[PDB]
Amino acid sequence: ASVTQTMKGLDIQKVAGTWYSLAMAASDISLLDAQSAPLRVYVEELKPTPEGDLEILLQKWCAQKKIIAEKTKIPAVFKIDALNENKVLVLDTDYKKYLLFCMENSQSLACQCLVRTPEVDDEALEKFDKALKALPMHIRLSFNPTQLE
Amino acid sequence: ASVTQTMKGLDIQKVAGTWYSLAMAASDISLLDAQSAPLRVYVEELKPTPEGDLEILLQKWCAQKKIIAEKTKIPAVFKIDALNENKVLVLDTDYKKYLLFCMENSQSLACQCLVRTPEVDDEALEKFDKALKALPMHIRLSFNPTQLE
Repeated sequence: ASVTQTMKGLDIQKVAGTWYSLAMAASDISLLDAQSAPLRVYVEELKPTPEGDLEILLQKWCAQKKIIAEKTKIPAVFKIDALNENKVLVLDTDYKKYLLFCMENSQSLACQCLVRTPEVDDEALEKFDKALKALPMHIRLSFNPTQLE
Repeated sequence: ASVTQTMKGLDIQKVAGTWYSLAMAASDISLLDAQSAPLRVYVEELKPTPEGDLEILLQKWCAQKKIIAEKTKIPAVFKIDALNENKVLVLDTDYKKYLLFCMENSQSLACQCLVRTPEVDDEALEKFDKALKALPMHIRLSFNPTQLE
């Protein structure tokens, strides 16, 4: 992906709190085509620190995971400093309703559409679809309302 | 789905021969979100009979399967008479390049875009995307050129 695509003027503090993963897309099928695929994870909560890092509460196959994404020089880009280099890229958010982001396997690329509340609305899903057009995506997933919880 | 969506004036004889599954979509994630999901099958060959039925050579997880789809009153709609009622619905084809079809769990619905040859072209993928707009699809899959074989 390009920095052109990442978010401008992100305030990390305002993304705090509860989120729900409404849809996912990935550049290769293997990343999402099974409950136990490595990036088939559901964001539960986001928690900025006072130091500007991003704590991420995930659900996997479900287990609770916690990962820390440290800030980098580029804003809206965060580094999950595990053994295998993974970046978190925030593409866009209005903070109060939706948040789009991707994960890069520093090649592969999985993105998500996050919503604050399962409120009936499709701004997120529209804006997400409109951002994925510019990226190569080979698998694409949307969760119905019984899938949320 | 509706009969409005199925193909008009299908000649079953002209779909004979080799095909490749370039993309799949389904109404529920579970139908395709794993190599061993029940409708994660790849058409290898189609073989009309002189009696107007449709033999279907599939690849699964890969194993070779063979299933017979018998003709019904509605043309372009075929019945896979197994224990669990499954219909095959041909939505459209020009015979010489693409073929779109769905499978119904008489509720659930998985469709595919089939091409004659991995020839670089995107009529099939365009016409497929344009037919899926009218159907509820929650998982969506496209195969790159190393995935074909």
